[PDB]
Amino acid sequence: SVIRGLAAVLRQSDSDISAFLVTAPRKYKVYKIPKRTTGFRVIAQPAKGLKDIQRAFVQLYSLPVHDASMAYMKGKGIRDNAAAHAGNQYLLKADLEDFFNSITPAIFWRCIEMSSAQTPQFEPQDKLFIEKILFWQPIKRRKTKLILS
DNA sequence: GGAAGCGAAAGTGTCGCAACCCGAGAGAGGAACGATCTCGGGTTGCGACACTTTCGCAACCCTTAATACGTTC
Repeated sequence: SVIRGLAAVLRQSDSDISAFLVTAPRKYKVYKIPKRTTGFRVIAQPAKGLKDIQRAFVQLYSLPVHDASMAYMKGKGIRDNAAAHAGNQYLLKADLEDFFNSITPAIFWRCIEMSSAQTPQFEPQDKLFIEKILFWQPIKRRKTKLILS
């Protein structure tokens, strides 16, 4: 079903989408970006074909997002984030470790199952394709380690 | 995650030393042998340290990226 939706959006055949997705988790280019002081960050960008599929997926399936989430939100950003705290005198900042690379298929599906707001329901057959759309395989030899990039 | 080379941390084995034991031997006193002291070889326990093993730092960026200027993750 996910395949049919994507094929319709991308004006491609179900077969060519399915075929592409087989090794989609390996279709990433890895490069380095300089940090502002010393050193580098390592970035993995999906190939163009995969990016198109990923964008289509996000368009087709609306997932809930809390109002306190300020990043990657349409019509919001760093100004709104800062403004929320500008009237208060005391401040605390905390950070999550390896945030993106900590999110695995297991976490994702758990969140879908747990979700208090309404989530899209996926057929079990589609779950494998969704994992291939959304998660990167950093280690060629280890097919079992899939993480967000 | 983890190349290749490297050294920290921790456990095990080796080995040289010191203390001790033992029998051999030259021979003090004056005839009756063998008092006392030292040589030389061996055994044992100890502990400092050499050897051995394991872990873990982080190269590389996978065929697969885009390029108007900034900011944030």
